[PDB]
Amino acid sequence: VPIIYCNRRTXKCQRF
Repeated sequence: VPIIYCNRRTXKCQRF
């Protein structure tokens, strides 16, 4: 159930 994701290395907090 993918909702949102905010990786530190990717620095992307938008979608899963």
